[PDB]
Amino acid sequence: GKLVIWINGDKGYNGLAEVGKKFEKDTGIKVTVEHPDKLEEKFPQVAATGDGPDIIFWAHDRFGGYAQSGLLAEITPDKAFQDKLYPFTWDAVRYNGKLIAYPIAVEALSLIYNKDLLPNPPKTWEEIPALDKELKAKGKSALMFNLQEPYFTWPLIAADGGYAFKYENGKYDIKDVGVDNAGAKAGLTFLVDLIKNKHMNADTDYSIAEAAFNKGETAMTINGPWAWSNIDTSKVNYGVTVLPTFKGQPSKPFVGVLSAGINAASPNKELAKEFLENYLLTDEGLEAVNKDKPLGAVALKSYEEELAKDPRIAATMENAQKGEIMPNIPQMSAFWYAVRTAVINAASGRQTVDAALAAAQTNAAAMATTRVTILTGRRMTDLVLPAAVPMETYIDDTVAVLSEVLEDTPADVLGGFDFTAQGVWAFARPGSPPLKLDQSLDDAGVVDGSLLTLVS
Amino acid sequence: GKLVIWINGDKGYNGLAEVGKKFEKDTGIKVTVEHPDKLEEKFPQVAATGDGPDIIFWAHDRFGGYAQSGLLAEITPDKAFQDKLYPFTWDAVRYNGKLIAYPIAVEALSLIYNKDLLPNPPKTWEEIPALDKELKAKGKSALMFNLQEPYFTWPLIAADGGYAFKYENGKYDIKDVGVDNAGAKAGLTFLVDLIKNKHMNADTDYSIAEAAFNKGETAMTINGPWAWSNIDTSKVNYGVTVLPTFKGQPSKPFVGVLSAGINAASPNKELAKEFLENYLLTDEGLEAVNKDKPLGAVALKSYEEELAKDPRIAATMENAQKGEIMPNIPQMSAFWYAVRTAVINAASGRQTVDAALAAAQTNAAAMATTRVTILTGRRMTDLVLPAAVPMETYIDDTVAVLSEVLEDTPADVLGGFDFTAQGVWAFARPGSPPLKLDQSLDDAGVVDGSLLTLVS
Ligand SMILES: OC[C@H]1O[C@H](O[C@H]2[C@H](O)[C@@H](O)[C@@H](O)O[C@@H]2CO)[C@H](O)[C@@H](O)[C@@H]1O
Ligand SMILES: OC[C@H]1O[C@H](O[C@H]2[C@H](O)[C@@H](O)[C@@H](O)O[C@@H]2CO)[C@H](O)[C@@H](O)[C@@H]1O
Repeated sequence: GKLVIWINGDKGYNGLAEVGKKFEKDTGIKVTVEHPDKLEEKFPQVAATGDGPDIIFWAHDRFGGYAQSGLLAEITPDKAFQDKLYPFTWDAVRYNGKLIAYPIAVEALSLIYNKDLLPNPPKTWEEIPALDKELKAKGKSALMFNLQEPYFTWPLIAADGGYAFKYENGKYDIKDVGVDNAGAKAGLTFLVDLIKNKHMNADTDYSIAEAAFNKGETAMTINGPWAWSNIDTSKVNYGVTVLPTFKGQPSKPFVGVLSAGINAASPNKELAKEFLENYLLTDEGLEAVNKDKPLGAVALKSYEEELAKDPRIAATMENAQKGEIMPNIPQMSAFWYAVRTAVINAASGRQTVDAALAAAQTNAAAMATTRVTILTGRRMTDLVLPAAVPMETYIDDTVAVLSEVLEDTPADVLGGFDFTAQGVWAFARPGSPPLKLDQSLDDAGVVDGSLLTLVS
Repeated sequence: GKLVIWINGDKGYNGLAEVGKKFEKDTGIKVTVEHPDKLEEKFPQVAATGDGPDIIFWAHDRFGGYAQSGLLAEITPDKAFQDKLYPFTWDAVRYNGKLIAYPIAVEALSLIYNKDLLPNPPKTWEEIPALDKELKAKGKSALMFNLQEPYFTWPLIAADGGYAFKYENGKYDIKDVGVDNAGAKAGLTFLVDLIKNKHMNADTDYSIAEAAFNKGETAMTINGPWAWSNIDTSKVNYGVTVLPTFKGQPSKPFVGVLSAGINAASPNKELAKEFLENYLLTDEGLEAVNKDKPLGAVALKSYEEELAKDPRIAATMENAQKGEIMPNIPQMSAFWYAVRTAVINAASGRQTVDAALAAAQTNAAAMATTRVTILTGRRMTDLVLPAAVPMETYIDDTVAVLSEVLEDTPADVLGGFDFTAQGVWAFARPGSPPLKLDQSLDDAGVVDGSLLTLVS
């Protein structure tokens, strides 16, 4: 028996391996920590083919998609264990009423600044250009951060109204995306103007921003707790504070709960459970990871209470409360690819802000569906159809499906409909002109449950 | 403005028209009560084309479907009014969290018997053949009831294991249908044998059975409270009692809550509300209807208490307690059509019991969908596909749909996935042989969430 763990390369993987060593000492079970690039993207393929890790660490947003596809083992910790972690952290790793991972720590981005360059950091994003111009006369810049991952730019986009999926009545609506509204637009435009006026560069990534900050070349960066360890070993005298406002509004970072899921195909699930409950999620376990790269606000009450007085963590939590806990619904992956695309294109000039976000809006609503009711004589049959795709793309196979569904329907209630008959088929509302085939159901203004017929 | 009301022709429509005349007297608003044949089948088509009644009366089972398709207005009685009816009746008219009709009364089938022909009615279905021989010697028969509508045969079909859709933790599973299991077969076979052995006739419908019982030609019938009025005016001395057992188990009638829905296109929604709240659902209103044809155990607490003492209503409730409240899910009507034809065909000998029920099982089960996740490169996309239809029927348009949904996806993530076919498209699990195109997802053992790829 053995445990293979996947964790991101920016986290305390060496510290986690120390917890692994201790576990091995006590049980004979070897633990191997790995940090492959794009592990959150690779996990589905490998997990499905029996090649995945036994345990995967990532922020909770990815785990809904994994769970929906059966990739993660349901977690059944006793109430004694559940009590040891904050309740809102368990909420982050619940999918369809089941717990699907162990929560580890709460992460939010903060503003990190160099006290020697910048004794008083700006309250507002709008101050940055003037500050940069002043700093440029001394061979420095105001602000550098990773522009290749939308995680980092989201706080600014959401500040004046950008949102991912509309939440209400317990539910996220994947048809209602907030990536093209006025707020998101104003946020991204502000970022792109920073680039145009040479206050930032479109190609700046994680390592470039981190090096600039840790070498005293830029006055500010935006990052999470994991980054503090490299800043400590550097010269820099730094603080961690609330993100700047934009148009008077707090920056609203998406908050992640670093979580550990168990592969549903692991041959060693019981050992994974014992490793995480009795070794990792202890004061001693989290200390070993946190000492390598800080976790932020850990989900473990006893240790959280112990670190809470650290001002860097207090600032993490201040930024967290101003932000939003990420959804964990499956469509988050598609949201993130869309926003990533939109930020990168707009920043580089390949697309205008309007065009980038309009496309992202389109795409984040991946395969939204509309339920329609087909009326065939007196028989009604519900169909789930793509909302945004033109009707002509799927009408033929849809008529063939209905044919098979209704084949044993008694003919009295069928109204004489014969789907085997030849035809140029189209949808129509009863007593109305047919819907044009080159439109989607959305284009046609069709709501869930709408009654439709077919006509030839 | 006027109110046009539809109610079934077995109900107290003259009594209801009397409540109508009182409303007209007080308000000047004319009320027209109509009882068209098959009104529950007609309602969707006419309602969608602006020709429906303002108010429709039917058992609650139909109203989920009407509501899903926007044909019913949302009902907003204040709490004072809601407290006047039993909570369980409101539950019956709740669809997706909204009240969609006013509940009027609880209806269950009972056994009705001629006390002069049969002082002690049988406790078991199994007794009926021998009882019928005795009664034939006297020119009479034992039992006659409507065989043309599955409502009346369902209690027997359900006794030893028949069910419509399996229910558990809050939700009905339309993939899990109980129409062709051993219990349902057992029940329906018993019925078909009564007909083979000449204890009943397959052609017997509602009027024939009613006429025979009310003339004193048959010792028993099976019917609901609406029927008692015609027996009262007849010379028959009758009792209403618990249905007989089958294989030692209670007959389980499907219980309906007769309910009044308001048409979403009614130009007179407020008038219908005042009529239903302040005129029908009062002791005086319900009494007027009940005096024409009995309603059963009414939803209005004040009047239900007044009539509870009546042993005919107590027997109704006893039968209701042994049975089950009907689902109001939209799939109910399709279920009913399938079972209707299945019983008629077995009873006539046109098909065997096994083949009739197999077809109704397949017909009620063919509406279901399965959620799958398609992996293209490292990108996952959820699709909602028909569960019981062969994959080949919809694969081509499905691939075309997916191509359109993915066309603005960034390419690094699609990992060189080739969208142009090397011949026939097929689904496959990651790293596994393809699924057979002539099978459904159900045949292939695919559950909700399954990770599939596309291969050619
Ligand atoms: O950039 C989109 C990306 O954002 C988040 O990923 C974070 C992660 O939560 C942190 O733990 C940290 O490692 O940085 C990542 C961003 O580079 C989402 O969790 C992730 O799903 C999403 O793709
Ligand atoms: O036979 C199937 C039929 O059953 C029920 O209809 C009942 C109705 O509930 C009663 O009020 C009474 O009038 O008799 C009907 C049977 O003829 C369901 O309510 C109906 O939806 C279904 O088609």
